[PDB]
Amino acid sequence: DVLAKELEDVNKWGLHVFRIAELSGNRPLTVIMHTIFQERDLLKTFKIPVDTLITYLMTLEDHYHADVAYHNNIHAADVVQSTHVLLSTPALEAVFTDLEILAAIFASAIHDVDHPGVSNQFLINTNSELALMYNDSSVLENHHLAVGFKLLQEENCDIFQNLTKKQRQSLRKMVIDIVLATDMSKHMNLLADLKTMVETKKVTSSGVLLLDNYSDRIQVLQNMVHCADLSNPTKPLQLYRQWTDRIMEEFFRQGDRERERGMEISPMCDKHNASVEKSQVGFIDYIVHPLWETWADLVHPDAQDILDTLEDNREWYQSTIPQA
Amino acid sequence: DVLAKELEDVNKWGLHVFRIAELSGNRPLTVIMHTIFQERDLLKTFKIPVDTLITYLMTLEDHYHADVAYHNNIHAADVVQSTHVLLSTPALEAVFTDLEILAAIFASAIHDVDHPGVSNQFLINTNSELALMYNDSSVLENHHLAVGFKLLQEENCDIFQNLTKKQRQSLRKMVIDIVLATDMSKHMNLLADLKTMVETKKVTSSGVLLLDNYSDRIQVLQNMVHCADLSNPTKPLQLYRQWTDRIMEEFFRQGDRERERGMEISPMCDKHNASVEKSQVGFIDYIVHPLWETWADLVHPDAQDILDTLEDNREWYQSTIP
Ligand SMILES: COc1ccc(C2=NO[C@@H](CC(=O)N(CCO)CCO)C2)cc1OC1CCCC1
Ligand SMILES: COc1ccc(C2=NO[C@@H](CC(=O)N(CCO)CCO)C2)cc1OC1CCCC1
Ligand SMILES: [Mg+2]
Ligand SMILES: [Mg+2]
Ligand SMILES: [Mg+2]
Ligand SMILES: [Mg+2]
Ligand SMILES: [Zn+2]
Ligand SMILES: [Zn+2]
Repeated sequence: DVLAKELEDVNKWGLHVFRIAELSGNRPLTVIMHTIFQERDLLKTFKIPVDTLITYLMTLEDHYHADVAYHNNIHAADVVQSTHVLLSTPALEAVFTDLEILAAIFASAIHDVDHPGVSNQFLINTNSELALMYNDSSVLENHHLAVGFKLLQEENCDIFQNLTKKQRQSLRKMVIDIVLATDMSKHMNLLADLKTMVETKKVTSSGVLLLDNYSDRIQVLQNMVHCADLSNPTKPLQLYRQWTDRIMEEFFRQGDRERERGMEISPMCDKHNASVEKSQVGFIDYIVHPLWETWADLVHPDAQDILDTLEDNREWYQSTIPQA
Repeated sequence: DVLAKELEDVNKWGLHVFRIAELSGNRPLTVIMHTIFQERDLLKTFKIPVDTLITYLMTLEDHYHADVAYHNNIHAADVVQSTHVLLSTPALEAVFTDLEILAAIFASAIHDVDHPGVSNQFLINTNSELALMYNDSSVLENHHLAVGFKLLQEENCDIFQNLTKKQRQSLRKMVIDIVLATDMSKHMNLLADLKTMVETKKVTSSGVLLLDNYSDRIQVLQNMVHCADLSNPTKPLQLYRQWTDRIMEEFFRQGDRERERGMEISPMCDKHNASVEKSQVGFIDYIVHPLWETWADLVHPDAQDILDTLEDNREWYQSTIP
């Protein structure tokens, strides 16, 4: 129906994921993941029973919280789909193995599962059980990973059942390395290293990147998924505006819990003293554009249009802020 | 009490900790920790109620497994006491704050709590719940921390209740930094950095280390507790012999579990093909001597006798290779 028609844009940047969410009965992660696994022939390549894949995806999607405004199953589906597009960038053609592709997409699907809608710093400062378990270090990202893997143990949920032991071990390592890289406290280090990789990058006459060790290979997949995680401001403005609404709702709810506890309210979490426009422009200026500019450098000219959208959206958000 | 007479050596390298374990009714960790907290006046400084201290220590000690041959409450007591002695080394006089001292001692006390008697790699290889929880990274060390901190929440167990909020935050951070550094996968990087500090060593007139910032202070504490953790071969030989018997018993049990599951048996875990003496010599040559020689350099000449004992103990095991 209408859903099958929308899913024809699955290989395009700016898939209307909110429409897909509505039309699928709030199963955007399941349908988009299923569509992408079919597209990349992943079920055949790894002997994944289709009923198994769907059971896992539905269980995974169930462990994203419906009452969390941003970090929910729609965000997960969005990051999966964005990673799916980035994987197909010309500069990376025939670079990654099918296992590495599977790792990147699976990592994207689980990378925020069971997110409580508050930040790592909130969990640390409120002495949460999660921060106690994980010794204040990548608290949520460690938990996403544990939950994501733990769900494979559900009945008929092991989508990796027909991988070799070696394949399982390699995939597990890559997925962990990738999801831990979505911790924003690692952003500046990831970016500094990505800049150095760009400075010294090797290609082939065909034109694709040369990555001849695990460290360079995982580094590209880490930044790729990190870019997809931070890809909202690079999307068509109608989509970006909705993401912005959701993240602010989530932040303000955290701010209200902080205010209730007599805590200092985190930056951008006070509904009474926050400029959405100023905050998006700062977010783009200091985080999203410096990253995407570097990714665009790596894969030049593949990401030119993405970078243009980002720059147009930045100019749009700053346009109503009075300036000298 | 006879216990009191043995605890007179609490400030010496080579305290007989096994004797303390027996005399105390297998509470070496509680009594040694109590003795050190009293000696360092830490109850007064941090307003720790003595009943709260004893209750936390008894609870902590109960969560070391009595059926684990090496990684049990006696090893915890040993590392606490060894750290206590290292903190008193002349080259470190007045270097650390009481909070830093408290962190090093507390970290040493909890650093192996709830150890199951198998390695990180074994937990990863067997797809344990713990390796799943911690994503195969510093699995046990993350667990030791979680448990040591969680136990503060038991009834009348919060020994840090009267620290300020910022003190609690600072101590929490240092303790995590220290216990995570006991992960042996970090040994080579830890040692390399220690060598760098030795190379750029700053001291006063009297040879007291000059540490400039948190990076300096935590690195010295991390290496100190790592040295204490690896101090068995630097102890009086009779102690060292018993530690060797215990670590082999624990390793052999892990090997038995591996053999039963058809797994490759881990290095030095096969009781059917062990060379205990030769493995101690290799352990000293490749890990323990390089570490302690570097520590000895840092605090020169404070650790000379410890290094001499290590070298003598190496020759003992050399001389007993069949
Ligand atoms: C559509 O706009 C955004 C889309 C995504 C983000 C993210 N920023 O950080 C990531 C979450 C994270 O890892 N955190 C923040 C706690 O969730 C770090 C601790 O866990 C996601 C931010 C966005 O803008 C925010 C609104 C005002 C500017 C900032
Ligand atoms: C008295 O002898 C020893 C005293 C202490 C050790 C240690 N070795 O490393 C630490 C344990 C560790 O962190 N492991 C190994 C599993 O506990 C790795 C965690 O997954 C403590 C070893 C000793 O000797 C071994 C016996 C053959 C030579 C080596
Ligand atoms: Mg996240
Ligand atoms: Mg005496
Ligand atoms: Mg340990
Ligand atoms: Mg210095
Ligand atoms: Zn995310
Ligand atoms: Zn230990």
